[PDB]
Amino acid sequence: TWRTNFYYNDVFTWSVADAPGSILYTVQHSPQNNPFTAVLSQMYAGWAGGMQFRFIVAGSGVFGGRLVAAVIPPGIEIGPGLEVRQFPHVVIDARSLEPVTITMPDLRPNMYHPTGDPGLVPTLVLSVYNNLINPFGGSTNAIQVTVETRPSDDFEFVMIRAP
Amino acid sequence: TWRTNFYYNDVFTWSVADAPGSILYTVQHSPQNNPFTAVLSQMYAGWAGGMQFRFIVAGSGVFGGRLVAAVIPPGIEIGPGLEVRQFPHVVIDARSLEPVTITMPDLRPNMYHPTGDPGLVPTLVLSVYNNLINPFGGSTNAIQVTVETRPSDDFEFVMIRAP
Repeated sequence: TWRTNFYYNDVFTWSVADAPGSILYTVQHSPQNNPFTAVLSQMYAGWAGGMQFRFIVAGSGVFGGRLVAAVIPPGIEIGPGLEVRQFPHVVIDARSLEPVTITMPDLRPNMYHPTGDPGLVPTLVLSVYNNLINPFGGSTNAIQVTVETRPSDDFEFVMIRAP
Repeated sequence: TWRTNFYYNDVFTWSVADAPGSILYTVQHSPQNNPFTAVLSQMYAGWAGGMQFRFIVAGSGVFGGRLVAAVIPPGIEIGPGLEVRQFPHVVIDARSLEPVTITMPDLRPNMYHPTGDPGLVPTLVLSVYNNLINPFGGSTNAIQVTVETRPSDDFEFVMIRAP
């Protein structure tokens, strides 16, 4: 189905100008981060469970540099000097050919979350850990990173919404 | 589920001024006529099957008059002198206490219909057959008719839509 495949959600740019600690991508955990859960969330009041995010770095396994994708607990705001490796995180190397996937989990497995006004949910943040390096000639000094998502196996919608 | 219950879709007015042959309500057969199929139709390319429409006339079983609800084949346009009883139809009496339900069926059970640009689909039309009569004093000369829908048992969505 749609819930077993990853689907394109977004894209962001990573350039040699983005210094360590810069945040290049951020998103609150929500059904709006997948195009199918975004549709279905309009007919349910509640949801629960994780969402997987898969990043493909278009650096032809050649560029140097690294991002850290980290899951930030609710009501912690993240700055640019902010350490994130204390949070559940995965490292994304510019030279990797393969996709790197991170699970944004449900941090409150105790209570269904609203599909409406979200309350207190985790945030996914992607920050520069090592500077992007274009070895040798540019003039390509920026690359793109695609973001695709799929609901985790524990993702669910509940409570039909009164229309 | 949502597909077993009728849900409010719309409302229309019937007044003593509406003469026989007036059209008081009309709608193309479509998933947009139920609030749940309207949501789900955004993630599918195709659909098929019938939709039930239930009308409750708010005439306290007292007003005189009748409407005919008729299903009009595609590409027949209906005027106000237009006979409809040759089409599948049900009669709605102003004096009825109970709801009156009509099935708008899939007239092309041979081919899934698009949820997008609809092509050629039947139309539900409600026309005055006998004038609404307020016996005795008004000053209520108009009543409302609520419209509720539910997918028929053969209703289906197919072909996940490329987002």
